[PDB]
Amino acid sequence: NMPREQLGVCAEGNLHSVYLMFNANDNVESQLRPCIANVAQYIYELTDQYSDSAFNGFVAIGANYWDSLYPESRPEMLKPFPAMQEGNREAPAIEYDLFVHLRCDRYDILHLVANEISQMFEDLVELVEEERGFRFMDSRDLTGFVDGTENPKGRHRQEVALVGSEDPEFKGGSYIHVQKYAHNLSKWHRLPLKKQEDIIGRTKQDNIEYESEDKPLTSHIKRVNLKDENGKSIEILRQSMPYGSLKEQGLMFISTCRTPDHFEKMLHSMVFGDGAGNHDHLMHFTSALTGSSFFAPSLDFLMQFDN
Amino acid sequence: NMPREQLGVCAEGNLHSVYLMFNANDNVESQLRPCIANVAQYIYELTDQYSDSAFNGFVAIGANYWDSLYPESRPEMLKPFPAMQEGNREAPAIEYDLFVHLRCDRYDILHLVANEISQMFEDLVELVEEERGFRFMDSRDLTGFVDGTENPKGRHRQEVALVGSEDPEFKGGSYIHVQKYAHNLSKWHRLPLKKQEDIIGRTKQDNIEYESEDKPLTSHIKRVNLKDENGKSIEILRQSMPYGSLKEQGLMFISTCRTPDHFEKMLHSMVFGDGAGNHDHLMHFTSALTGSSFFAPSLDFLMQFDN
Repeated sequence: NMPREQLGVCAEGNLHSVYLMFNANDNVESQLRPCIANVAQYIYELTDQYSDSAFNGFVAIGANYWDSLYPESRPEMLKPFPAMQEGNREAPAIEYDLFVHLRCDRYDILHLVANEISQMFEDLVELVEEERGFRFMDSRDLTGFVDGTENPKGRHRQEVALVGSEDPEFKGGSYIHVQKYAHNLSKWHRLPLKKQEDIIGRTKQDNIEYESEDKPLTSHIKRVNLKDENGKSIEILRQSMPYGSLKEQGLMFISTCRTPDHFEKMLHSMVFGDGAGNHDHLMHFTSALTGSSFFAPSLDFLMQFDN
Repeated sequence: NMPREQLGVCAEGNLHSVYLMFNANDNVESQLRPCIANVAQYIYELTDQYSDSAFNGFVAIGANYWDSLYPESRPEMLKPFPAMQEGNREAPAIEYDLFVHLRCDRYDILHLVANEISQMFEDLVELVEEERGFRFMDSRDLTGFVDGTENPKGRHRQEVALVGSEDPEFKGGSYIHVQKYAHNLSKWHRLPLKKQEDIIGRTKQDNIEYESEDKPLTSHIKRVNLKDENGKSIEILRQSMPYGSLKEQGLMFISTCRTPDHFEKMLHSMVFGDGAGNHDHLMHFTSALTGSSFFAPSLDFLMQFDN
C-alpha cells in the first residue's frame, strides 16, 4: 500500500513518555494544518535521529476539532469520547483539539523534543495539559501488576491498531482513546495480596492468568477481554503508561485501534458491567479524570497540506 | 570522628531526582522528630538496597522550623534564606519546614521511594511543592551549557560541604540553600552563540573556561567564582539539576556547604554585582521563583529521638 502509519502508534514499549494536549486558538486552521504536517514529519524523522534511545511518537487530532481542521473529509467512525457513568464509576469526556504523544528511553531527549514542538506551534495553540509517564519496574502499573500482557505482538499490532482499506483515504491511521486514571494507591495497597489478585484476575508477581473457571466476573481481566458475535477476540493495542507524582498518579490509559468501538465495548463492560450486575471492581481503586477521542492520521494524510 | 553525614549531600551526579517540600501541621513535633529519624535512616539504607541505580538522598530541616523541632540547640550559623532584590533581579525567600532530596539513576525507583516516604509522614505534614529533576545530556543545564564544572571533587567534597569540628554537635551536617530558577528559554536560545558564551564565561560545546583577561565582569563565571580576604577560593558543592516541563522549566539550584554565607556572598555578587555596577547578566534570562534555607543534619543527630 501507499500511506505510512505514524510510528509510535504501534511502537514497542519505552522507559519514558510525554503527553501533550493542545487546544487551538480561533481561526488558526489555515496555518495549523501545514504546521502539523511539519510536526508529524519531525516526529517521524526523529525516530531515526534518536534510534539510540528508541524515540517514537505521533500527533493525533481531537474528534471535536477534526471537522474544523479537515472539513473536506473524516475517518468513517470518528466520534467523541463515549462518556459513561453509574455510581462512583465515571468515565467523563474532556476533549482536546490536539494530542502529541512522545516516547523515548531517554527523558532528556523527550524534554528537548517537547520544547521544540511547542516552539513549533508558535502562537497557534495553547498547551492545556502536560503529563509525563514512565515505565515502573518491569512494565508494571503503580498497582504493582504487570500491564499490557494481553497486548498483540508482531505484525498483528498493525492489524489491530491501524485502519486498513475499509476506509482507504485514512488507511494507516488509528482511533485513539485516552483516559487519565488516578489511582487511589493507599486504598489499593491496603488490600491483602489475594484480594488484589482476585480483583485483577492474575497473580501479582508471576502475572499468571487465572483459570477461566476461577476468574471472578468482577475481575478486570474478565471484564476487559471480550469477544464479538463469533467468539473472536475484540482487541485493542494499549500504549498506556504510569504517570504522575504524589499530588496525583496512576495510569495514562491509551487505546489505539482500527475502530473506536472496541474501546467503547470494553469501557462499557467495566462501568455498566456484564448485564447481570458484575462490573469492574478495579474501578473501586482508581478514577478516570479525563477521557478523549482522537484520530492519529497516517503521515501522508497530514502532509498533503501546505496552506 | 563519630557522626555520619547523610549520603547524597555529597553524592556524585545522577540521572533523576525528586524534590519534596513539606510543611508541618500544628503541634506535631513530638511525633515528627522520630518519624524523621525513620525517614533519614530509610534513605540511608536505600543507598545499599538500590546501589544498582546509585540511589542516594537526604532530609533537611527548614531554618524557620528548626527551633520548633529541635528547640534544645541549633547549628551555629543557621539563618533564613537571604532574600535580595534590585531591578528585575529578585531572589525571594519562600521557606519550607522540611526538605526531602532523592536521587537515583532510575525514575521508577524514586517514584516508589517518594510514595513510601509520603506514606511514612502519615498526617503529620503536607506536601507543598514537588518537582522532579533530570540530567539533560552530558550534565548540561537547559541553557545548553555544562553545569557543575567548577564543583569540588574527591574527599574535597566533604571538606567543602560538611560541617566539621567547628560546631561539633552538628558535625556531619550541611547548610543547604535552594532556589528554583525558571529559565526563559525562548529568550535565551535567540541569543547568538557568542552572546550566550560571553554571558556565561565559557565556550558552549567544549565548555572551555575563558582566559580571565577575557571574562566579562557581567559573566556568570566571573560573578560566582569568588575568593576570601586571602585570595582563597570561596566554594560550595552544587547538587543542582534541570527540572520542570513546558509550563515552567529551569534549574533547581541546590547549594550544600559548611557555612551558609558562601552561598550568600555569591548570590549577592550576582544581584548587586561587583560594587562597580556589573551584575550577573545570566539573571536576564532566568527567574528565581523560590529560595529556601535548611540544615541537613548528620544521620546520628536525627536519630537521637524517639519521643
